[PDB]
Amino acid sequence: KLEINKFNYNDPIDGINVITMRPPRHSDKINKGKGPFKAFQVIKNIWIVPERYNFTNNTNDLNIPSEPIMEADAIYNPNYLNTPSEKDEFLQGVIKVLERIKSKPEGEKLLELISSSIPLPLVSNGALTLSDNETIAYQENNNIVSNLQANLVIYGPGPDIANNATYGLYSTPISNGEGTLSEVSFSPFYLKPFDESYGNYRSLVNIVNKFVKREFAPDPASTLMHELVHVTHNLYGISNRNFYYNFDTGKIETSRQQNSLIFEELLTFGGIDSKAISSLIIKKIIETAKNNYTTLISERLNTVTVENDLLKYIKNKIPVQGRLGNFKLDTAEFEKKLNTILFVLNESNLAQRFSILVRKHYLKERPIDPIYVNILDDNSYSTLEGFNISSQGSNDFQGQLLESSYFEKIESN
Ligand SMILES: [Zn+2]
Repeated sequence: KLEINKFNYNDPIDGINVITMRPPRHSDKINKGKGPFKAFQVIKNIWIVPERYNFTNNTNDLNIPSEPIMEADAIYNPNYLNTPSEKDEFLQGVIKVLERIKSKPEGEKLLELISSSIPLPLVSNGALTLSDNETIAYQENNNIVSNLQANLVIYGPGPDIANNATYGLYSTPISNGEGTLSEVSFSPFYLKPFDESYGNYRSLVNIVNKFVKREFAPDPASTLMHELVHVTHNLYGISNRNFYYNFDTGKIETSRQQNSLIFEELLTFGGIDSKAISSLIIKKIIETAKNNYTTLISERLNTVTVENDLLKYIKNKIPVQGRLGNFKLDTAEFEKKLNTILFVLNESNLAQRFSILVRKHYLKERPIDPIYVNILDDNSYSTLEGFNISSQGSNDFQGQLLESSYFEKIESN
């Protein structure tokens, strides 16, 4: 069954699970000369790179922004994650969060799905053949030693050290059914609190009604699972980032409006706000994906004349019927898989299965200053229960209360 590879940051290069990786975005001018970076294969096709994410236009500068800040709850420190000790701490934190995710069946299945769901390769000489959309390069002394399969690369945070995000490598495959390698910027130790109503906390005696809004920290396993849901959409080539859902009208629009949310985020977060999506929207989303997949099967998959391992992996990813050269989409099985990855797989549903508290709405009503927490201390955070450790009396979400001693205040200027 699925195993997570353990590592220390100082483990030696072996060309199997420990490499020096050339950035996937190395050809962009902003990334000239960067890397390579030490990288660790935690699960087949999933790599951890203990470096700050600085490889896109909006992440290239790790300093305090030179323009009006995006988020009032951001925290900046260009020096975070530049020492070997911080890199090992980060590596251990990501491994621990992954072990937590794997500890329940829904999380194990999500990780297995990311591991196995390679992007649809290009065809060369009749064979599915790998590209940089499905691999990372092991670079040593300005030579490429090998190209190793990768569906996901997990880095540390970008400029805001308490933010988390997912980036698909190629922008047509992210949305046309092919799929694309994804990069995630993740912060296991710097967390953004949220408000939720709750009644089991120390309260002044003169307050009659105890059930009120209280501050909580998120479980970073929920935060990572949220990004892993984006990754799954990216690997299936079904991402929905140009569409906005307008809460006032219940319709999809192609530009941001007054009371709207990016549809990709509405679905990925889930919860109450996805329960009243119209049947029209759902049918359109399914038809778009079906049409994209039907086109890829006829125009690409049916040009394959060579049965290799990549074809086996693709048949496991994409439900098809028929024989070589004459495949067809297995409509019923495709619809079932698509509806799972779009409408069942989401942060709110996963959190319920892990007894993790998440906020009610993707958009927060007010910013709360980020905190630091050392999740490597098993007395604060365990792989089996997160912060909500029963033997310490912290089950039923109590361990996520922000007043808990392990949530440490950060002073920012
Ligand atoms: Zn998101």
